[PDB]
Amino acid sequence: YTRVVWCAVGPEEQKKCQQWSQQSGQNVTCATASTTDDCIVLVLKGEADALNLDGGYIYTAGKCGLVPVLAENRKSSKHSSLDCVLRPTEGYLAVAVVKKANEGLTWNSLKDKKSCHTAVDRTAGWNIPMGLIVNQTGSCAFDEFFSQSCAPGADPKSRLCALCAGDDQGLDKCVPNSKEKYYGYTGAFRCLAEDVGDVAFVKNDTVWENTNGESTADWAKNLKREDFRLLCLDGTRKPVTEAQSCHLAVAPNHAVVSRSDRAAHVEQVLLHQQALFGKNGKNCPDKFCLFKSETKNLLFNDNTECLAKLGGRPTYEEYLGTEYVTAIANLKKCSLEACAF
Ligand SMILES: *[C@@H]1O[C@H](CO)[C@@H](O[C@@H]2O[C@H](CO)[C@@H](O[C@H]3O[C@H](CO[C@@H]4O[C@H](CO)[C@@H](O)[C@H](O)[C@@H]4O)[C@@H](O[C@@H]4O[C@H](CO)[C@@H](O)[C@H](O)[C@@H]4O)[C@H](O)[C@@H]3O)[C@H](O)[C@H]2NC(C)=O)[C@H](O)[C@H]1NC(C)=O
Ligand SMILES: *[C@@H]1O[C@H](CO)[C@@H](O[C@@H]2O[C@H](CO)[C@@H](O[C@H]3O[C@H](CO)[C@@H](O[C@@H]4O[C@H](CO)[C@@H](O)[C@H](O)[C@@H]4O)[C@H](O)[C@@H]3O)[C@H](O)[C@H]2NC(C)=O)[C@H](O)[C@H]1NC(C)=O
Ligand SMILES: *[C@@H]1O[C@H](CO)[C@@H](O[C@@H]2O[C@H](CO)[C@@H](O)[C@H](O)[C@H]2NC(C)=O)[C@H](O)[C@H]1NC(C)=O
Ligand SMILES: OC[C@H]1O[C@@H](O)[C@H](O)[C@@H](O)[C@H]1O
Ligand SMILES: [Fe+3]
Ligand SMILES: [Zn+2]
Ligand SMILES: [Zn+2]
Repeated sequence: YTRVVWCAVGPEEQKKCQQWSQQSGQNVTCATASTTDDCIVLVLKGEADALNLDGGYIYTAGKCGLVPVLAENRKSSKHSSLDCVLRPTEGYLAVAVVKKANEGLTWNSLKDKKSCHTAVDRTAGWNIPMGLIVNQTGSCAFDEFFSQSCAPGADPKSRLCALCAGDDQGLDKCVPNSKEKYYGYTGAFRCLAEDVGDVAFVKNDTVWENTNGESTADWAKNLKREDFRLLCLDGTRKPVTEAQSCHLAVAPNHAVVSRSDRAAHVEQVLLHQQALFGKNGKNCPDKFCLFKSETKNLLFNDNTECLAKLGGRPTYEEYLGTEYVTAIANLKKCSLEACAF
């Protein structure tokens, strides 16, 4: 039992982490970086111990010796008697969403359209869609496929950032942190919802959580589920209730990574941390709730029921699975063995 230093990405995540720290008796403390990458670096140097990551980043981190410790687990149906922490992870559905009123827009007519991505290097927002788009066009010119986009993490003055609005003053345009108005799952969908983009690459859960009154946020309160449509790969369009038969791919859950020599200790603290601030935690909602950030998915996704033991002590490759790891490899060829820092 020593402290665990968590790496928060951006001002909002550090605010939430500072609250978590205060409520934990400093059992968990914070470190901040303007970027997920920078946070990986801080963990490599040994200045931060852990952070929760999307599959695309687990891959970057894995190449540098970091290892998945616990995964986020959301609501399911299979394995009912099994507890959340021991229950296998279901994965999540990556989808391409559009406005219904945008008739005639299919997967086959996305060229020169306007796209909203969660952030460069992420699973549903970048890796899967651009992976499919490169293969389909047999070209690495993925910077020239759309006319304009908001793909946080790309060059601020390039087309991939043309649609990003930055912040509130307009500063930090395109930064890969929750301060890019259109950063992440929620931001990319808002990008679509406000008709800035024609399509948004998010996950199925995002569409549901921000429509039909589920979100009390200004831009989303009047959002209706039936005004959106998913783009399947066979060229058709289906209602967002058909996600199960109209997705680009099934993605591995976001997971908490840490240096291999610190993993056991990070795991220990965290389990006890959710016993306190998790879904049924002793001090949530009374004092602090670890998985609630208010439709903002800070540190963790708001739909996390709990952090689950992986098991079978995964290396990063088998946690991400073999078909996904090859998909990233091939995409990375465009822009084999080496840590990127
Ligand atoms: C863009 O294009 C890229 C290139 O076309 C795509 O990458 C290709 O992805 C394919 C699918 O992931 C790979 O093909 C593999 O197919 C075989 C079958 O998979 C096996 O399935 C069994 C379950 O029955 C499992 O045991 C295991 O998952 C297997 O991989 C593979 O043959 C197998 O070899 C293993 C050896 O361990 C063996 O266990 C099995 O018996 C079986 O013989 C085969 O080896 C392939 O891995 C392609 O490799 C891959 N292409 C390249 C260049 O490597 C990419 O997906 C596309 N991007 C997107 C986003 O779609
Ligand atoms: C796309 O993403 C959305 C949002 O993540 C998924 O929809 C959610 O799925 C949950 C489980 O599959 C739904 O159930 C929740 O809410 C109900 C409230 O009534 C709770 O009770 C359940 O009731 C059903 C029906 O009787 C029972 O079978 C269950 O056992 C359970 O008792 C339950 O506790 C659970 O939290 C939820 O309604 C829904 N969320 C929203 C806001 O719509 C959707 O499944 C997913 N689609 C695909 C294809 O993955
Ligand atoms: C901070 O960390 C430790 C985790 O072990 C907690 O302090 C322990 O509390 C447990 C449960 O009451 C005792 O069994 C241990 O003996 C304590 N360890 C010692 C000697 O310090 C503490 O609960 C954590 N704080 C919070 C709020 O999670
Ligand atoms: O982490 C272990 C996992 O490895 C994956 O490759 C596989 O798809 C899963 O079935 C599970 O065994
Ligand atoms: Fe993701
Ligand atoms: Zn599928
Ligand atoms: Zn293994």
